[PDB]
Amino acid sequence: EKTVIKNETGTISISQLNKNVWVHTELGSAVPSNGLVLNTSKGLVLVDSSWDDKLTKELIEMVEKKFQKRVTDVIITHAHADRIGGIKTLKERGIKAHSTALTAELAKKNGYEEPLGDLQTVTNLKFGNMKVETFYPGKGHTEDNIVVWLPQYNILVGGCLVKSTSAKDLGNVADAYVNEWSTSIENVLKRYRNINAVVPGHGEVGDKGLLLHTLDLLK
Ligand SMILES: O=C(O)/C(S)=C/c1ccccc1Cc1ccc2ccccc2c1
Ligand SMILES: [Zn+2]
Ligand SMILES: [Zn+2]
Repeated sequence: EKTVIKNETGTISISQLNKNVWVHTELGSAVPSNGLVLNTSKGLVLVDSSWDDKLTKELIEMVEKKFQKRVTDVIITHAHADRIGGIKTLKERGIKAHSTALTAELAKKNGYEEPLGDLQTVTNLKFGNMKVETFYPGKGHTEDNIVVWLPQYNILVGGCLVKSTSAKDLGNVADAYVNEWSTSIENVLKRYRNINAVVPGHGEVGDKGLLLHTLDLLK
């Protein structure tokens, strides 16, 4: 069974996918959400922060103590609170907050501090030996949502573009593009034809079937 480590009260939990990849899950307002923790030889890298600065601080502190290294970088996958709500903490700690330009533009528009706006449609990053690819597949859950791919593990972080099995509808679609969303999913499936695991933005880890589930929800 996968190792699962929790904070006091269960508001933050980390679950191990492999030697260097963990999923981090927090309970916001109850609404759980997921991101990743990458344990690299040059520091810890997160995919996404959390709902607010209190949770982001506690996540950072938990992983820095456990893995005995600093969080250096975070990839922000869209400009909603579940993903970006800890940006003030990141900036004041000197943690690099990577994003697309559009995500940064939307964060500013909505009153958050701005991530770097450095990610392109395809960006390849390397942290120690850990390779990370970011990909903008098109509009879907939001205008700006990106996915993150770990090519050494064929793990896809779908983020909120990808719904878990337990999601029975599309959720909050105020900022969504429900026509383009199917094409954007298809763009992910075309880019990454052999996928080991898919981490949705909310709910249980699954596999490619979560992408097919999302397509069905969009009918
Ligand atoms: O669906 C999403 O991924 C997002 S980030 C939606 C969203 C849309 C706009 C503003 C805030 C949110 C967060 C949210 C709000 C209510 C939720 C209920 C159930 C499950 C997840 C939920 C997430
Ligand atoms: Zn969202
Ligand atoms: Zn979300």
